[PDB]
Amino acid sequence: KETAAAKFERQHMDSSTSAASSSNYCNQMMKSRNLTKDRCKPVNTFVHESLADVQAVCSQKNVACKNGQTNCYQSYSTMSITDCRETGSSKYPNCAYKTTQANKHIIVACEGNPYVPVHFDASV
Ligand SMILES: Nc1ccn([C@@H]2O[C@H](CO)[C@@H](OP(=O)(O)O)[C@H]2O)c(=O)n1
Repeated sequence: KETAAAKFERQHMDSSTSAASSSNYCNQMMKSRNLTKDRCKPVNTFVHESLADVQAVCSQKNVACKNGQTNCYQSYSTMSITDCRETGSSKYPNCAYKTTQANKHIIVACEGNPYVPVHFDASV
């Protein structure tokens, strides 16, 4: 019965690789972090930075969330990210994903004590 913090870590942290090497990256990770479970999640980002590097973003540039909440934060620097997106071919439980590897800034929603990332709002 996962915390919000632990859930974000399971969804979004990939500190083990520096980048998506393969086109297959999304397919394996989405399945592997248990995200194709009941359904094919349409979009999920994975962050190839340290967990402390991503926790620090909660203290960077404060922006609106796309929900117009005001507890989101843009990283000052770019970061290695893998964007995973369902193709139109895709058919649950046979989820298929297009892998895009980029260096982008991330925007996260933080909460709690400690104030850590609980949502992945977007990358820019
Ligand atoms: N750019 C984006 C946009 C959405 N998402 C995923 O899609 C969801 C929004 O519907 C996110 O939920 P969380 O912010 O709870 O992680 C997230 O896990 C993402 O991972 N990257």
